[PDB]
Amino acid sequence: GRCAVCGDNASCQHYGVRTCEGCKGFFKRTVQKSAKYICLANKDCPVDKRRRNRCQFCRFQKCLAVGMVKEVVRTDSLKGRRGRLPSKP
DNA sequence: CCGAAAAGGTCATGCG
DNA sequence: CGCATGACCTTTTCGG
Ligand SMILES: [Zn+2]
Ligand SMILES: [Zn+2]
Repeated sequence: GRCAVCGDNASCQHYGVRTCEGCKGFFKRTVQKSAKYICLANKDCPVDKRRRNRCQFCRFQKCLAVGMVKEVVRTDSLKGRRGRLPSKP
């Protein structure tokens, strides 16, 4: 695979990291809802394409480990805003 | 021009 | 049934 989080297939960048649509949305919803997870085990559950949903905390933990930027998740004035932002005058 | 990039929108799906 | 997941879509811009 190519997803730096679960290992699934990935075609491009998401919140700074090569991720799959799965991890893509997970990171998003989490950051929007500001969800707070808790690990039942010992914060080191297996995060791969097959067991990525067994534990949330751990999946988000890795999302950050590989550097997904929480700041890139549009909010406020940018909430609901799609596509690429403008960079040129 | 045009399509690669990538952020949010959409439900069908399914397990709980 | 109720909510979470994720395959696929539409939206914006800009780089080749
Ligand atoms: Zn993944
Ligand atoms: Zn865990």
